[PDB]
Amino acid sequence: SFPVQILPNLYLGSARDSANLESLAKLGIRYILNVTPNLPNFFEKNGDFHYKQIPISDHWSQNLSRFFPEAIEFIDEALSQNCGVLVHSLAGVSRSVTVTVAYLMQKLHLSLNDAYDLVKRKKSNISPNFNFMGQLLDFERSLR
Repeated sequence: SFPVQILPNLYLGSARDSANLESLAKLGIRYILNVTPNLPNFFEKNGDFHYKQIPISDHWSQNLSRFFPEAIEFIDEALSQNCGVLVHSLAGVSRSVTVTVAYLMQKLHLSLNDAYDLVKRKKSNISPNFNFMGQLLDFERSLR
């Protein structure tokens, strides 16, 4: 129905949200971060949209932190251009959330928990994944 907004211009959603051209127009979203190895980038042929896809999966949760830097860079481009960006996965209750938490951690200088609290308050359906949590803690460490 609608992706939830986390920070101004930063939206968190599902694969359903990624295919709703009407919903993306309403929210001013022109950037889409597809955090799955296989979901479609519906409006790829549309020069107005900017796509970025990262093959994140629980099958290989150990590679995650490695993708945080390019994800954060993409989200920053959207926000710097003062454009909305949608971060999504399939159900959108784990992979998209993890990447979004990582972004918050870096930009707002927040610990994993504080960053997580911001998302929890906006989204009530988050599924735990300790491998992902461990990856976030490693990232928390790299930030210091």
